[PDB]
Amino acid sequence: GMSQVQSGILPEHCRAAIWIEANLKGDVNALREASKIFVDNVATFQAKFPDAKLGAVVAFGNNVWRQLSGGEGADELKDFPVYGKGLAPSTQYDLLIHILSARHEVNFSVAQAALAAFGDAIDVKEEIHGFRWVEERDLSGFVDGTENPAGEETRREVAVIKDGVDAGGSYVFVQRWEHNLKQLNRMSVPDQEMMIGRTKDANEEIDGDERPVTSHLSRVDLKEDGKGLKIVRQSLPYGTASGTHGLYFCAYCARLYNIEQQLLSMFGDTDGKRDAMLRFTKPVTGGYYFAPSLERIQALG
Ligand code: HEM
Ligand SMILES: [Mg+2]
Repeated sequence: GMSQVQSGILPEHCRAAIWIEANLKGDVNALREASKIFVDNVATFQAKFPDAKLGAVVAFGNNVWRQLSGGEGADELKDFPVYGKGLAPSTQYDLLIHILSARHEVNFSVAQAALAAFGDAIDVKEEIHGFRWVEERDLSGFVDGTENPAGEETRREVAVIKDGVDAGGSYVFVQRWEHNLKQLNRMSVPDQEMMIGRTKDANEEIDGDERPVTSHLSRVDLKEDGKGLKIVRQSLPYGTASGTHGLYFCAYCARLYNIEQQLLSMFGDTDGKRDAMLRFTKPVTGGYYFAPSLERIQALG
């Protein structure tokens, strides 16, 4: 009589992922059997490819989750709002599928399985292939992940709802960024470091009172009476060298509150200042989703 977390929230250092964002085209009922088929497929792929260390998550937007849940629980869930009066655009969809593992080829098979399960019930809006880059750096050349919650125990504490109807579930935030690396390369390395809040090559934290309040770390390293507002990030670089490229931002949290506070901070709603990264990169999508526990995906019918 307990709850199991979906397999894709907690894994650390996976080298590849696929994110599919889609709208519900018909009766929301179609999502019931599809979701059950999908998590069964994941179990099948985990059995066939034990060395892939595969995990996946199926999550739902506010409108369809209120229908599937009958309005019970997920009290913080809402459509992703526009932040900074539009600085952060809003592209709220109905369904999010997140696949991650040590093997892109296995991820690809799982994505095909997801598409076959949901079939013509969904309208795919975005499919992004994330890849870990050299030294786990973002395409900007700064290491991404250093202060991310480490270890299953702490990641569970931060990402997984502990009790009540939603025990084992999590809130998910996805936001695709498009980097302008030409604009970045116009900046001196010291200017870039003051924009992030860490040194570039050695990845050393710059002290809070040495770095601008607009620095990324100053915007998102938030505390409430000394307790950090932590989140579990699963973000990865994506794109082509000659085309669109950037960071696919993805975070999980037991409370949507921690994510929203960081967004209000970055986009100027809190103190009128905004994240210095907007000098070379911008968000073009945005959505909030609820990732139920595995057994509730099994109580979908
Ligand atoms: C272009 C988009 C982004 C880039 C390139 C980026 C990059 C980075 C880098 C380089 C770090 C420092 C190393 C680390 O501790 O991980 C960092 C930290 C962090 N980022 Fe971001 N980030 C982006 C967007 C976001 C967004 C949208 C959020 C939250 C809403 C976020 C939340 C955080 C948090 C919580 C940390 C850890 C801060 C700390 O406690 O030290 N980031 N990011
Ligand atoms: Mg800190």
